[PDB]
Amino acid sequence: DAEFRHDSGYEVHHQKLVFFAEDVGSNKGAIIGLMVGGVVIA
Amino acid sequence: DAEFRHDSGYEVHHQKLVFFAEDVGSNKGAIIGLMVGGVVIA
Amino acid sequence: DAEFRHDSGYEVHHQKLVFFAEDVGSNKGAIIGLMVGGVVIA
Amino acid sequence: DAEFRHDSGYEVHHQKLVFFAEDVGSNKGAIIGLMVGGVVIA
Repeated sequence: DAEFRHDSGYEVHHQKLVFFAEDVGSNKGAIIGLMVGGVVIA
Repeated sequence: DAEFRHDSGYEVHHQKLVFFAEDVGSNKGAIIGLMVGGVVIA
Repeated sequence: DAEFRHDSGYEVHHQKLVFFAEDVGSNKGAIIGLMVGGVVIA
Repeated sequence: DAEFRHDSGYEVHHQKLVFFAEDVGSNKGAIIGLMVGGVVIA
């Protein structure tokens, strides 16, 4: 077989931004942090 | 009628902390603020 | 009908902003999004 | 089975703390809760 199913099942590639600016697989790594804080004064 | 249904339907008053430290209805007022921030480095 | 409405002596505050920086590396960037929402009753 | 698992070259970080102060007024207090969660893949 010589098929390269990228968008299999459903076409998810809507933003060709990654094609426009190219890609290197991973930008060294990946860092994500979520900060949640609530203040209650009463 | 002279009934004072406080916990009507379901008894929600489980914490008598408000009875222990008493209450003044409202502590001048009420202030609530939620801060949400996310960081993505990649 | 307005059952959960004694009055309107409150003020709502909301602010959201996002900041994106690509000056982290040639193939690395950082983006942060901040959303704050608050309600003051007085 | 582990389909969504290429490797485990990541580290998860999580911290939560709450601070309560009643020295705002005789009948007024302020409490703040902070929760931060982050994941680094490298």
